[PDB]
Amino acid sequence: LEEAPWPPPEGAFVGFVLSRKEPMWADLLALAAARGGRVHRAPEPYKALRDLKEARGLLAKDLSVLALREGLGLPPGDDPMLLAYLLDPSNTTPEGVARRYGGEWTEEAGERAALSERLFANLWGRLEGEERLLWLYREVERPLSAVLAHMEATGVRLDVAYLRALSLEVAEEIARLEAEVFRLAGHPFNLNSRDQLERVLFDELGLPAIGKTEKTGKRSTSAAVLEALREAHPIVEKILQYRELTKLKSTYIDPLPDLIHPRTGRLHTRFNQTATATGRLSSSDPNLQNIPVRTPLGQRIRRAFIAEEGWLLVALDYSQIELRVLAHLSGDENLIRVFQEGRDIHTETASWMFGVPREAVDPLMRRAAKTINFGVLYGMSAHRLSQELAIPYEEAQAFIERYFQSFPKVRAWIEKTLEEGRRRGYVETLFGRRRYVPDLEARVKSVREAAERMAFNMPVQGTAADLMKLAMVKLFPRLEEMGARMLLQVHDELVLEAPKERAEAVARLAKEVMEGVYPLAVPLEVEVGIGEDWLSAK
DNA sequence: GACCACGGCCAC
DNA sequence: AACTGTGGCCGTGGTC
Ligand SMILES: Nc1ncnc2c1ncn2[C@H]1C[C@H](O)[C@@H](COP(=O)(O)OP(=O)(O)OP(=O)(O)O)O1
Ligand SMILES: [Mg+2]
Ligand SMILES: [Mn+2]
Repeated sequence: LEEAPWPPPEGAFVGFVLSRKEPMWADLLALAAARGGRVHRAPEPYKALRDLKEARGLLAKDLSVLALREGLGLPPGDDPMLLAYLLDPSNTTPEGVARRYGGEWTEEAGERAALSERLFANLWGRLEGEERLLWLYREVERPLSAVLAHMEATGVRLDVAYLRALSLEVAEEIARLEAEVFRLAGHPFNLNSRDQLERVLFDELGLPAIGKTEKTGKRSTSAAVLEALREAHPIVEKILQYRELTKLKSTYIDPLPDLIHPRTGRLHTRFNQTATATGRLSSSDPNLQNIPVRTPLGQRIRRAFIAEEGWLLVALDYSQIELRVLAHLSGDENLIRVFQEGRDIHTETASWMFGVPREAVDPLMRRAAKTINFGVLYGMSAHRLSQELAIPYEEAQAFIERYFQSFPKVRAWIEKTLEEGRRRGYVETLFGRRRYVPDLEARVKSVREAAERMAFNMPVQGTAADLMKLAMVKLFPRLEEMGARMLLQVHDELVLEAPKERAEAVARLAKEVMEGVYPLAVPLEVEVGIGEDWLSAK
């Protein structure tokens, strides 16, 4: 293009280069803008941010987050990544999008600015006539990008000293287990190396191998294999406890305290908006969507996520969300009635599994019932179900048989979804979000049936993800007017931060917004809690 | 140092 | 192990 002087006219597309992927930690190396067949390159990128009224272009949110870090309100606008993502959610990176729609993603701000301009023109053209995708763009994704930027720049408070203390405690317990594993094995080795562990269990000891690994065909040492050997030899039990502790220490307890930001004093994740095949968000650097919650030690870790002094955390989580979505998408009269009566299938399955009254279902039990209910739903095999529940094969077929005959319209919707996917090549959510699934007519059975399971899962998971995104878009401005903050999204859950004297009002309002976001044929029910820490608030 | 594949495992 | 699905991060082992 023709090189013009900074600043650019209003409505220009931005290009920028960061020292590293994380916007809260990145040095803004370069900044440029393109419009009207010209390119503007900024002499000093930080100063030049003040001139922009809007971040418009590829990865707009990332630049908006960095502007918020500097005390500038530079909201993100159009982003060709979002247009490409709605056209085909396999469009996840600028490298691919550029190569697919008319450019090349380089490492220079000016070229990235001119690329953003061209890619928006072409992609906006590809979307002419796709009115449902355009609705999702204007009413969900583009406004959501602004919400995410604020969430990323706000961060979450963490009890650092608490986790440091915990690390030393967990370390001592790890050494006790390690020392005994070595004693039973008769010698020491790297207990973290699954290759070395394989030899010990299956060659040195006489333990039988139950399964092989996918890519390399080694004898597996996964938890499911060890649980099957848990009493065939004691050492296994110690290995399972070792694995749990080292997993939590190396993934959460030790890395997280070192990631507190110096200006904010808080922990900052990234909410990736074009990263999944179903329309879900993802979280990275660090992932705050997989913080432990299941085991007693996991809960000690979750307690480290706390509220600023004078504030409280508010946590909202949809009830049995993808089951309610299934009722609406399938139109099953039997299943609709289950939620109109305020029933809970996870609690029911839990009582069934454990042979105890519903009043005796602890959280750990209901947690296991969810894997069953969603495993069966999305196609688990009878044999595996028998092994997961330690019951004969015949009883497992019957559970799967009962499960689906209770709701006949479900398998009819599954088959309808698959037929539509084979005709058009894609499946879609309630709002029209698409996932292309071409393997539905593959001649290899395993490849075909895998595609099938991915195919009819996406409309359910994706619709639930659509609803949450829409709720976040509606809820955010209401929270600003109350002086509250939106902190995290965990697929079907939101964590907020609110002043203590407005905490109760915020919880009531957020609950209502999330439940009436988009009424379905079944009521959406939301559980909400308030506490000084993330665990207390659920 | 920077990559990567792999097996494994945390959450939804 | 795997006819549940969606993610991201770990250490190991390897290459460059
Ligand atoms: N094991 C799994 N397999 C497949 N999908 C899953 C699995 N676990 C969770 N999901 C999906 C379906 C859930 O509706 C959705 C949100 O998870 P989650 O909130 O834990 O469960 P839930 O909303 O069904 O129950 P709850 O009433 O406890 O909130 O994620
Ligand atoms: Mg949840
Ligand atoms: Mn839920």
